[PDB]
Amino acid sequence: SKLNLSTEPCDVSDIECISKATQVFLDNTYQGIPEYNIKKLDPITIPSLEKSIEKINLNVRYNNLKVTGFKNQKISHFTLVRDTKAVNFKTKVNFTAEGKLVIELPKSSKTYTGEVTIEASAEGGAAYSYSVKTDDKGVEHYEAGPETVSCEIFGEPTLSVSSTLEDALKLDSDFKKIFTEYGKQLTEGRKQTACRIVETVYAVSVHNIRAAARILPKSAY
Ligand SMILES: *[C@@H]1O[C@H](CO)[C@@H](O)[C@H](O)[C@H]1NC(C)=O
Repeated sequence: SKLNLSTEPCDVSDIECISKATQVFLDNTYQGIPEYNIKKLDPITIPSLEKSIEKINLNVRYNNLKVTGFKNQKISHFTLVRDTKAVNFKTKVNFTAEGKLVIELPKSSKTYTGEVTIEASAEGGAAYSYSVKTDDKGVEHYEAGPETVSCEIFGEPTLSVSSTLEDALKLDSDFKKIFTEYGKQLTEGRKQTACRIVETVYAVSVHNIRAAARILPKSAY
């Protein structure tokens, strides 16, 4: 004993332990473990994110967004309320989302498609509670319930486009009319989109904790 640095399962009031077990898990599962219903988190591809601001007459659609950086996410807060087994934790993350942008200008019947890269620094949070459930036939497991995700962005995301796509947009009068009169709100849109990426990926990562809690007994508590 005297010098035991052996890790062992956490006591329910042992918060920095459970926080740390949450971190070890994230760090060793971001590649995915499909054998146990654990999804990849870095890289993670978001297939589609369509969006339409009316009647500023513009549709913007991000396609096949490859998101990287979540492997590096670091827990910044971790609450566990023993009465409800209610969990709340936040991580800090810097990600890059890389894919295709489609800009449609419906009143002109035009479309442009080029490469896009978004980068943000954020802090996202997840809140949910555990129930212990049957759960099949004598095996009892923790069951994480539906979560709420928060999103805070630090600074302003950088949005970056191919230079051919910049040129095409600069040279389009319908788009320029919008950028000139509504530049503000487009810039808004960019922060909404960062929070959408964050929401999407944090739901996956809680899916993963949820999937792990189903397999385990878990006197890994
Ligand atoms: C997160 O991104 C920001 C730059 O916007 C900076 O704090 C740092 O390079 C990143 N964090 C870490 C731990 O690298």
